[PDB]
Amino acid sequence: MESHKHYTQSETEFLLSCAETDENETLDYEEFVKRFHEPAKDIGFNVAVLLTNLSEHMPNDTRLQTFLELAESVLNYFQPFLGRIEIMGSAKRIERVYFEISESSRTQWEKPQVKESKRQFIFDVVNEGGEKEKMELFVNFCEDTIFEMQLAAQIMTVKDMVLAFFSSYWSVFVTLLHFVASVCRGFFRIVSSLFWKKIIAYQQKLLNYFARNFYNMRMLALFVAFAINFILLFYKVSVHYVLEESSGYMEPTLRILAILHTIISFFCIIGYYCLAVPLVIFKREKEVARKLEFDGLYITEQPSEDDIKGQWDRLVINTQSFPNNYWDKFVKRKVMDKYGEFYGRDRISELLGMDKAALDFSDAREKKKPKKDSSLSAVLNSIDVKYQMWKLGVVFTDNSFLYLAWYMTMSVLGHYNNFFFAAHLLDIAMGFKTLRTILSSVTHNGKQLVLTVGLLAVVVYLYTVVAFNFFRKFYNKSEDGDTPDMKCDDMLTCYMFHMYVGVRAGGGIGDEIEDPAGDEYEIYRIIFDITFFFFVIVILLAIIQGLIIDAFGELRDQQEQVKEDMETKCFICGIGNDYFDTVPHGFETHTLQEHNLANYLFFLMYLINKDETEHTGQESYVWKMYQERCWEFFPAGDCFRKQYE
Amino acid sequence: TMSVLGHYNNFFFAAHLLDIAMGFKTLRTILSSVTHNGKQLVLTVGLLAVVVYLYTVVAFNFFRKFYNKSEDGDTPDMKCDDMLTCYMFHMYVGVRAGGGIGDEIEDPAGDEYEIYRIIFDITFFFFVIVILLAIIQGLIIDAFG
Amino acid sequence: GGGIGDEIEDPAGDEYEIYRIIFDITFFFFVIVILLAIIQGLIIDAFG
Amino acid sequence: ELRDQQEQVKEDMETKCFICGIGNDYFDTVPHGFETHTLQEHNLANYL
Ligand SMILES: [Zn+2]
Ligand SMILES: [Zn+2]
Repeated sequence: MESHKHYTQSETEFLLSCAETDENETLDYEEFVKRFHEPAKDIGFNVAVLLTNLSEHMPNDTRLQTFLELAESVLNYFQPFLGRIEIMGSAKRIERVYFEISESSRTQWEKPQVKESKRQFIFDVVNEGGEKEKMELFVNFCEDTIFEMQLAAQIMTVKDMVLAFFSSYWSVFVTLLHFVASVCRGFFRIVSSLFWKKIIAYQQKLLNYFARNFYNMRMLALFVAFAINFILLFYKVSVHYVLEESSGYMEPTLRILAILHTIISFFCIIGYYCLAVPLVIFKREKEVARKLEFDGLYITEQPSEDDIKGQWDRLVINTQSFPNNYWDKFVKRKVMDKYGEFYGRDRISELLGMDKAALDFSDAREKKKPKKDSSLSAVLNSIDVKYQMWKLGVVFTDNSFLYLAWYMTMSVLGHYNNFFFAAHLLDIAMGFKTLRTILSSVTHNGKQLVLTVGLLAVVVYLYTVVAFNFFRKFYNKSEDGDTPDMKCDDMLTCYMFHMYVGVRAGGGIGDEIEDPAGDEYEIYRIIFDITFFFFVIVILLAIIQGLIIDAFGELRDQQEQVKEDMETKCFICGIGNDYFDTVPHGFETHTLQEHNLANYLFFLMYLINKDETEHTGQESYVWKMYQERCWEFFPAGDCFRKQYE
Repeated sequence: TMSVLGHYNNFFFAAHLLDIAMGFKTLRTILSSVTHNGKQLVLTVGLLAVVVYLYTVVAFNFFRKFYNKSEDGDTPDMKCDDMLTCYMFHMYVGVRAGGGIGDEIEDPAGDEYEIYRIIFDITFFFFVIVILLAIIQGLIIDAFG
Repeated sequence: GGGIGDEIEDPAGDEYEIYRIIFDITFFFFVIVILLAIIQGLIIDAFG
Repeated sequence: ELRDQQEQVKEDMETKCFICGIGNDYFDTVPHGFETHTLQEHNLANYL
């Protein structure tokens, strides 16, 4: 403690006197910290919040500043611990509320996935987001981010050149084999031990490991697919396909690599169920619960047959574990209170479930209460079946799970035929986002491209009928002479010939057909050919190239618009850069300290996870207003600096 | 070093013409249109390689009697019988052919494969040298803007 | 239109197959792919 | 050019009023001011 030289002589002697020194000159630093740090942390945080409030609300006070200067030593400890939100409390009053931000929350906020999600949310709310629902979208994004952060926290050289290129990857193959051996043999003595406690605590750990490493094994599967497809470049025909292109050591490694790829694909499809299924289930439950509470979907506004989501979300509202992932349970009671007198007192509860359960609870509120017993190997009756089946239906409807199912199916078929592994190269497009900047230039228009090819087909069809009617003696692609075939004698044959030859010929259709020297048709067929060239492969491929090029510019313009809006406006109050740019570095300080989106998200987390009973006045106000989902507590066009001097 | 080697072989002085690019800034306005994206261009060529590889395996599995570039007749060679040979043939001929890959291979008149190989060829043309060179040209053009 | 390999003998001679393939494909990709695209891009950018 | 025309139309209709042409900034002092002005006070449908 004296080598650090943070503590002076007085402090060191004080702590040495405060030591236990219980007749052994030995102290338990664990219990010492446990008794002398946590209450100190709590009271110090409260004092820091009080001093920060006094400083921010009592400016230009030298008497307060002199105290703050000596108080700075402890005030800096809680600097990355206290948030600050500017809300609208009393009528026309921008109140600055303070709260605590947990280290776990701040750690999970800086994860790259969360940052990318926030960037995408900002992008697609600036571009196509509205104004009446900006705070709606922001609160939805905040709720999803809080749920996912909690989930994450709770967890001869033409042939030999390629041979030489792959021979350098044995150094990676051997370490992959060592990694899989440390699991199949080094972990076997633990995974095959010899009860329920020690098996559940292990299966939960394994599921958490898969959820943690879901993406890393996606990369691993991609690399294994590349290796398989590279070693597939050594095949020869003899009706029989043979891999005889090296000095052995490839025929068995291909099979073991295919087996490894299938195993990794299965582990990916089971890790997705642990990582991303809870998030989509949370979103679905939140959506259906809010529809029930604020719209009376299955009460007054029965969903139509157009949407399957509404129909499939009908057999979930009547189960007991309905809000399994919504961090609240007072939704059935809320809707019962809202529609219990306007509609059937029992007719609401019969289709919301727990009707007999409500009657039993009312009866048991009297002097009638037994003790429930728990029996091992007898939880199949305890677990819900209807809710699980609804969840399975939602999962199998989910698109991202279907992609992994198709991936697994192709991997399985790769064993039957050792070429379906080529279909796994499509994961670089349908999967990772490293090629999105290029594939977006094609998929941005999309409909325009297919409309262009349809127009091309129609124009070629018109030219085809014109050729069929007026040009007989020209479509005479005969080989060696006196063997006329592949002619214009059939209408569909001519259409196929046009679409397949004239479009790709590069020089129209006149470069693949006889010389137009026959009388009375020279100029007519010259016009025909030159117009084909100028209309089909001059201003119809130029249209496709123009669509592709314009997609790049449109995406760049969208990105520039997002950057412009986020640099010259505030996301929450939307006042403007110029007003805040009067104090040196004003706008950046306003967007980093006063109106921080991360701070607002942390405040929402604090309200949700703190409690219901000991909210302060501002916390209770904001909580009630968030529960009723109206949101004028978000500063609309005002801030603290506009409110005061 | 190149100047010194030019004395040993009087042709390494051709490597000094690269100083107009790596040196003086008179050509920066033009070379920036290529080097501004850069990573996008190599990603595009990688995607082109992957698409041509997929088409190569499809051709290897389903089109045997077509890759028959025999000269003077009865001398079959340069075929699709080898997977890497077919991939090399595709990358080296179909990409640069200007008319897809159907303009360098036999006429698809064989029964039960006419429409299938027509679809194969037209899709090669429309995906590889229509909207994949257009992507490269669009990157080059967008760099200017 | 197809580089320089479409006007010259087939690169089947030993010890030069891959080298001349690289030569031809690089000619195609550098001279008539991103060097005529530069001219077309200049023409198009002038309009804008 | 067509994309620029569409963007210009959207820009004008989002930062100006069709009738009085005052501007977005003046009305954006009351919460949701410009939208209320363009939906209730100076509605083209209302004038028709
Ligand atoms: Zn603000
Ligand atoms: Zn107006």
